[PDB]
Amino acid sequence: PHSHPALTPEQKKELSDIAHRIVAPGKGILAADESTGSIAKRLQSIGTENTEENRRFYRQLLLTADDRVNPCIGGVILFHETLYQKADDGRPFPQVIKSKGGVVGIKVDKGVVPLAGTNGETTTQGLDGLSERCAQYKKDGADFAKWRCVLKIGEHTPSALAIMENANVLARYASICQQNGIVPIVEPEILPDGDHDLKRCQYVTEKVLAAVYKALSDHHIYLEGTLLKPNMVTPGHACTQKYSHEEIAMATVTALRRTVPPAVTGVTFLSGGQSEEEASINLNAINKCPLLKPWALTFSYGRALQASALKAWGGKKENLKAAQEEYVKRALANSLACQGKYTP
Amino acid sequence: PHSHPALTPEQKKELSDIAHRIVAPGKGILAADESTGSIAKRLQSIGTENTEENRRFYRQLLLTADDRVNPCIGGVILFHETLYQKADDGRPFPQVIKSKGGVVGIKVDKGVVPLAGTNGETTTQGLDGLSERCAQYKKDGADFAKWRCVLKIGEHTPSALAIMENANVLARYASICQQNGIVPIVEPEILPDGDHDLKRCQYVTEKVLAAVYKALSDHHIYLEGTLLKPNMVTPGHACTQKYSHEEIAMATVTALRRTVPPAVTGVTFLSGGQSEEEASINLNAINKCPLLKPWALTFSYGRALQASALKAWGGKKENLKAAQEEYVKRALANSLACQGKYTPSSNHAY
Amino acid sequence: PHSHPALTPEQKKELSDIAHRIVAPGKGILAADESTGSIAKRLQSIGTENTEENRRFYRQLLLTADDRVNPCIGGVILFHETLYQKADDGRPFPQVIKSKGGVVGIKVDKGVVPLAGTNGETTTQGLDGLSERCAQYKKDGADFAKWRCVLKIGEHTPSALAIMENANVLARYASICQQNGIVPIVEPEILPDGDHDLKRCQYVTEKVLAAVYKALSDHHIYLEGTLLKPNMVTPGHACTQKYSHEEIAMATVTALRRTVPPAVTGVTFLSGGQSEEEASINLNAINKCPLLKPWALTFSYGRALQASALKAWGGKKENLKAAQEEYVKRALANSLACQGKYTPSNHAY
Amino acid sequence: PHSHPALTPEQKKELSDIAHRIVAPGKGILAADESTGSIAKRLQSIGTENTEENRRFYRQLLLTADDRVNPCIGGVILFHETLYQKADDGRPFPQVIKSKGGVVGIKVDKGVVPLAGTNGETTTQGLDGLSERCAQYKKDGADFAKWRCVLKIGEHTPSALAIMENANVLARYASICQQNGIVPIVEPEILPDGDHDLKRCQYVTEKVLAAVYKALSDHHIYLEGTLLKPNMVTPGHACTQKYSHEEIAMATVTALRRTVPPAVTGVTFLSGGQSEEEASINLNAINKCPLLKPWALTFSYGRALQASALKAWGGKKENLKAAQEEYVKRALANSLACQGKYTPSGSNHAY
Ligand SMILES: O=P(O)(O)C(c1ccc2cc(O)ccc2c1)P(=O)(O)O
Ligand SMILES: O=P(O)(O)C(c1ccc2cc(O)ccc2c1)P(=O)(O)O
Ligand SMILES: O=P(O)(O)C(c1ccc2cc(O)ccc2c1)P(=O)(O)O
Ligand SMILES: O=P(O)(O)C(c1ccc2cc(O)ccc2c1)P(=O)(O)O
Repeated sequence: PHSHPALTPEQKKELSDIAHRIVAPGKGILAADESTGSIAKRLQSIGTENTEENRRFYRQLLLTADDRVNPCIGGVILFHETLYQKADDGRPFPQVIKSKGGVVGIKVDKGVVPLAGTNGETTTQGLDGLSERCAQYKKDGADFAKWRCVLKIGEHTPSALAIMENANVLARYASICQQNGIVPIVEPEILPDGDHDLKRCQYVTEKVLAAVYKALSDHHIYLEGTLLKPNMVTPGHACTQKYSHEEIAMATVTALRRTVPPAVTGVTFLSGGQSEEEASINLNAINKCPLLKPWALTFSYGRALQASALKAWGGKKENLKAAQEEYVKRALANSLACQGKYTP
Repeated sequence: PHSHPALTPEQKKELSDIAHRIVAPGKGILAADESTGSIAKRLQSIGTENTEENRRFYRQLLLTADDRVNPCIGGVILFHETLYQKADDGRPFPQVIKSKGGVVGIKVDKGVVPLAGTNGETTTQGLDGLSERCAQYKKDGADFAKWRCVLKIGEHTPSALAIMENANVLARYASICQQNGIVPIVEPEILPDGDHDLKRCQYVTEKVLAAVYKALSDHHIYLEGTLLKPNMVTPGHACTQKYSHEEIAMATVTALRRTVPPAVTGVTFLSGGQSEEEASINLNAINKCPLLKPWALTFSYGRALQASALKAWGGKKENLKAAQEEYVKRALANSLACQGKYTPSSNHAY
Repeated sequence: PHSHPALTPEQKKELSDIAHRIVAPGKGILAADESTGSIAKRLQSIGTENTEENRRFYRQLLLTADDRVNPCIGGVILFHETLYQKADDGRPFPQVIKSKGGVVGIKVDKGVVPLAGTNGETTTQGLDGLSERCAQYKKDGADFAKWRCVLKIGEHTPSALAIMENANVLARYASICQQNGIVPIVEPEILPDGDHDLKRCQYVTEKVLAAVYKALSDHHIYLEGTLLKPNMVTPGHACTQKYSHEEIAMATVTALRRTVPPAVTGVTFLSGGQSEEEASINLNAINKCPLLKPWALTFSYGRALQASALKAWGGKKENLKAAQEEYVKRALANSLACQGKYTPSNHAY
Repeated sequence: PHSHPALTPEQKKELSDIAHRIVAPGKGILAADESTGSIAKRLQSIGTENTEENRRFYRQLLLTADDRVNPCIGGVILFHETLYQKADDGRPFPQVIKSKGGVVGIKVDKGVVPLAGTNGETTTQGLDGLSERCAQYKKDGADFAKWRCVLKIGEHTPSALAIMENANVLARYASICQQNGIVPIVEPEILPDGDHDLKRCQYVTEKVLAAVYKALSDHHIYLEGTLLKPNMVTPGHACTQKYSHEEIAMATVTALRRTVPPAVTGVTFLSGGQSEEEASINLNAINKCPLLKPWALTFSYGRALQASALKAWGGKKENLKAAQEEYVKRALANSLACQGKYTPSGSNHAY
């Protein structure tokens, strides 16, 4: 019952200012932090070899798009390798991001691991030496981080253990980040896999998030210096029933209103399995929902910003401009969506 | 991880409609739910005998104040006895309240009891037969309820046990109320007793409220059909340091923003040990605080609405108009305060 | 992290002494604490009218059985009404129990109530004014109490909420009891209803008991001054897979060994739906189980001590002795069973 | 509310057999798992250079003691480095341990880290890639592991957060170990630092252990395949009041009886700040305590087995037998203590 402040007022101000820059009006996050094993599949899908150069080039493609994205992109999440790579003009990618008015983010988790005694549930690892890494990332231009936990809706999942453990590791990660001047993005993703309906997803999302913010409270996390990256509330991929974008928006905003304290600076939705357009329309519906929403509601999109660019590129240097144009298309669409002004 | 809905959509709409009516803009709650043993202290302090009639008359005095209070009072909390009493003209008090545009509330807890193994901490009892009582109260005109838990800031308090137990009993009470169409007011009062400073109170309040809303989630409570009745964040009574109303306001709004989900319909502050004027000024500062507040921020005042009326009355029938006038003045002041329009005459430091 | 002792050494000794008397070797508990609504069903089943007199008479029948039961019965749980009734010789029943060497117990809970938002799960009420009632019961001869929580094995039950809520109310009840010199019997009964198998019951029992004793710890309960009244670990009533009494015993003792601190003075099993004989055989197997058991393992039986006596009585005054003889028969059987003296792959668990 | 078994019957049997071998009657654990940075302090204190060779030689000194220790030592905990070092005859140290009838253990945690928002409290790290490490250690001869959490008794500590977090990380570590056939030693150490009295330590130990075993339950840990390594219940170092060994034993055994399920195979006490002799006397008092104790009560001693041997050695090879002799002497003393048979010649409700 005694306060031993985790953060000084100066530390708090820094975190809050960073968090606010990332989700400033009209702005969202480009998620380009695919691990080498994850980006491999994407290159493979356009018949491109998974080399450091192709990864460097593709990231350059995204990060060096014209200045039309500048007001659309408040932050860019990088994977470790990309943080220390350079553009053709010799500029480190973090410098490229900052020069276009963006904040640099770093994915810091080390993937999921199985929870014994559960039906295929996982927790996430990556806490070991995390404090030193965060200090180093901070020096090298990073101001926020990402940590992904994954939960599954099934007959017996997500279990009490899975919810409790994932909420706890998220809280530990968030605590270490804030000690090093890094804004943590808390990502408790509930997968869309399954035949569950919308209100089951809403129920699970509400329970997961209540657990998350209790955990953050127990660990003395400064919410104004954090962001939330949740799934939208949607039916499962195999659900036959159909819902309008307004119903999805209503269920999403409702779940958040019942669990997310106003002090949280912003919510940066993941797109999950949604198409580029679907992701933009839902985000727009969410921002048009008439209920009171005391946090920024924007995007942290990977696929939903990149899918078309990757295809237009096709691994061919000459299609650079064509590819970039597709990315700018989505960045502009989503900058409008997070203001509720997007009309396809 | 499977939903067995506690409430149907219609039950939800009813609770939500009630909750919103109580804290509509400019409106707050008159807390007149003092137990017979509690009102005894009030009457004795003005040299008046504690009889059922004097209790009936005093409550009548408040409930029949002129129509200037109508837009000020969205709800009135009554103690059991008063719910079944009548005004001089034969009208049941609940009818008196409703005809003036108010919602009728009922205090349903049965007081604090000691928690063994703690430094003088308590939980609250009153769950036994609560469902039957609530159904009966609902039938008899009550639409919301009050349940008071008490926590104290000390060297080793509030303990983990006290916080967990009180949050859990509050959630049980809220669940039972909502099954019977009653809106529960959740009151986790942190007493002002002690020499703690403002930021100690803010810390404890944040921890208490986080535990409260985790418990409400675990018990499947419909937040849109609830109200919160917390202490304002203030220094302890014995704290020598001094604070402005703006700091009190900032600390209060900050604690709430960090713990109370937007879905909560409203926050109805208790006045605690504050004077009538102090309570109004603080509530006004809270509503002027520039930070974003996604819930109604209003009052659930007992002493802060009644203190002057009670004194002007003095147990004498002939002081009716003078006494009622004091009550109306405070009702008017607080209706302005809960809109941030009352006149008595940002920082990451929190 | 600071101690504010709930009990003095003297209070502790009293509670511990009581707990040990109740479960002394060879002894168990007669559960005669059926509420008026529950005993109604039994009287009805033998075509007897549910009157205060028939209830008084039936209870008298059990409490005044001959001295062969004295070493068998360490405790008798009564319902409120019975606590204040008298035998034909004018003696209050508590005095009748004590004179036969028994400890007097009182059921203090006020029944189950539904938990909203769950699939038919309940918690238990009865905390209001419980401290005053306990103080009064203590004056009137009661030295221990009973509080029954009920949990159900289903597709989505027992839920996290149900386990947490029932464990917490049990802890509150135990705390209040110990403040008033009453030994609380903690009964988190997991019902046998359903077609679940033995290891599901063992799993649920292990999880419930872990929750119970964490709760008891959080509420500063003095375990040496408590008793546990759990279900035995058995398959569901409708389970098609068959088990031996040795497997039931192994699963039961394993579950307890994994959850029940040694400091707990005794385990007094409820018989549930088991027959009189089945209850005795299982209890005997439990005590024969070769694993180490650091608590007394005995009985708190209602049906398993009374079923035959009730039928033999049949509501006829003249059948008193015949009825009593049936009860004595079961008391003797279970007194042997709780010593492992009754004759009618450990890692697989 | 549905079981998805973490372990098969065969996995359970393996873990149980290992746990039982380690704490068989008369046996305890030699804790020789001091990290390179921790062992540095011990060598410096005897004016010896902290080199890999000197560390190898010193560990060799302990592990190759004569066969009088064989019935005394059920297990030996090694630090990573030592697990892959060899004796002079080319034998890997794990084989030396096994040939003397001992089980091989490995410390797998990566030290404490600060918990933000607390008064100097910590949790422990080391879970990352722990499964892979455990699989490798198993392959390389290790059958059990050690993970140390540290809690401190102060005015506002151990806090709820500290207790919960450390209990939870211990449960994660135990879960991963058991998936890889490794018996986890659960060590929730409450430091003796401070001026608190005996009953404060007993109170805190009881609360910590209750949290530990709830956490282990939540994470589906197989208790029969675990060991507990707790502090004894003692007053703080700076406590002015004095207590007998009988009182220390009573408080220690009482705390365990109130929290540790019978299914736990054994309790291997840490000696903490105790002298070699004090550690043996207390352990002996614990085993003579008349209360019922349904688990093995033995030792997992570092300093209390090594202190005298290390000084007698002084870093000089010619003092080998003398140094070993001091180690053997403590091993024999503690083998007797964990049977309640140790002699220097060789109210219950108050708690
Ligand atoms: O065909 P692909 O390359 O897998 C493509 C896709 C899928 C996931 C992606 C994830 C990313 O983070 C970035 C780009 C992606 C692109 P989609 O599945 O949307 O067609
Ligand atoms: O003379 P008292 O009884 O102390 C008076 C007082 C105190 C507490 C009160 C509490 C109430 O709920 C209603 C009226 C009160 C009136 P105050 O302290 O405000 O003068
Ligand atoms: O015919 P009944 O009343 O159901 C009879 C019975 C059943 C439950 C009983 C429960 C008791 O607590 C005491 C006596 C009982 C007696 P049984 O079913 O065992 O024959
Ligand atoms: O002089 P040192 O090296 O500090 C010695 C000591 C202290 C702690 C020790 C801890 C160990 O794990 C193994 C040996 C130790 C030896 P002590 O303090 O007992 O004399």
